[PDB]
Amino acid sequence: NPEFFLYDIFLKFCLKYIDGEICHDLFLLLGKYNILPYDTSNDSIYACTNIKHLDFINPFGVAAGFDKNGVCIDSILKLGFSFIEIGTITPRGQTGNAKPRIFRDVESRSIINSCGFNNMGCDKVTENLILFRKRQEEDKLLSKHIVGVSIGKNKDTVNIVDDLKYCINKIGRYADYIAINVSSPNTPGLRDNQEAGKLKNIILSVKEEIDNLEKNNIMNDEFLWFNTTKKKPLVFVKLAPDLNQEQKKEIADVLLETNIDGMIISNTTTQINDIKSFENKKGGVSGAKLKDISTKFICEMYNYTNKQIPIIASGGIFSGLDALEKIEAGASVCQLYSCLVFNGMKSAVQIKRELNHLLYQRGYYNLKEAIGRKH
Ligand SMILES: Cc1cc2nc3c(=O)[nH]c(=O)nc-3n(C[C@H](O)[C@H](O)[C@H](O)COP(=O)(O)O)c2cc1C
Ligand SMILES: Cc1c(Cc2ccc(C(F)(F)F)cc2F)c[nH]c1C(=O)NC1CC1
Ligand SMILES: O=C(O)c1cc(=O)[nH]c(=O)[nH]1
Repeated sequence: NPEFFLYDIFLKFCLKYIDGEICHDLFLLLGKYNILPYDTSNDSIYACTNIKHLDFINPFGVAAGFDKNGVCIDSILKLGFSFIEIGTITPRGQTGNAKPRIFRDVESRSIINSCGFNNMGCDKVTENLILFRKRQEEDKLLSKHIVGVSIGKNKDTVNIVDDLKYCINKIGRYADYIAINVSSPNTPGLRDNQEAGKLKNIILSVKEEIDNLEKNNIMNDEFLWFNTTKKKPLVFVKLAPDLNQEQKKEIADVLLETNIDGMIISNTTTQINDIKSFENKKGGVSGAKLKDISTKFICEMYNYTNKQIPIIASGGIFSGLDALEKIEAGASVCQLYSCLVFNGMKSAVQIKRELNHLLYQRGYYNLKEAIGRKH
């Protein structure tokens, strides 16, 4: 497309000269005024996938932390993605850590960030999602796109459960699934909630609050769940890769005891010490160097959960083959972040063709029969 052409020239200018967070907020602004390209094509019926009743028109979505406040959900989705995870959000708005907090190394296609959950807060983001849901009713191109909401806690909050429950009562009606963020490295002590006993109490409290949404309601299903599924939101949990194997196995059992709807693998890592551009900086590392660690973590959890917990893959997915390794290792869907940063408007259209081609040469009849094949 001609529209894809000029955006790649702008993109190459931005990654060379412009501050990373400025670039990001510029992307978001172009999305806010709806001047990004559209992918209007029908997605291959053979690359469609699902997690329980969530029907993804294609296997690629945008990961959390891209549209933290839900200011341009439509525009990002219309680039060719099947779903987006907005957030992570907190009950109260907060500025996050001191800038600059985002750095890119183009050479290794890697990002490091210490944002610290900068977001406008649950109430404002809830308004934003409601406006999207009203536009979704009236827009032909949005009718099957899924929107999940990643939720966390404010910096100074001590009871994470109090924060999670607040967000659910606010925004749960408008969400297709809820992602519990216990894996951010940039909010002190958050990843300590991954410990098995703590995680279990969190999951059950979240599920309890989602069930109580529908229990003082007087209106029909259609008018309570103002989302895409027309159902209560599923519950996923997003894990960090920096865990040991007995932590992984005890988490794995909590996810089955809780009957959690899915698992997002993985968040950023702190164990990448080999990028010179980054050797003084704070935060969690995204991108290509995170790929091999994520796929490994997927295989381990698919195994330790006896493949009863669907997986959403996150970590260094840039190519159709990258996606296929996530799928063969056990994932049903794939989330993109770094790919967008470094490849631009084209990421969805391109990666969908690559995996479409790759699924045929491998001899898979459709995507779903590739899930967990490495095992
Ligand atoms: C700037 C930035 C902000 C992020 N914010 C969030 C967030 O708010 N919540 C979350 O769960 N993950 C967040 N992430 C992690 C990504 O969603 C994703 O899991 C990670 O970047 C790995 O994907 P990738 O290698 O394809 O980039 C953020 C990542 C970056 C780089
Ligand atoms: C580079 C990038 C993009 C793509 C992008 C941005 C601007 C423009 C244009 F110049 F056209 F405005 C075109 C584009 F393709 C989204 N986000 C980021 C980013 O750096 N995010 C920070 C690292 C975490
Ligand atoms: O907002 C952040 O700082 C953040 C959250 C998260 O979950 N992962 C990440 O890398 N950064």
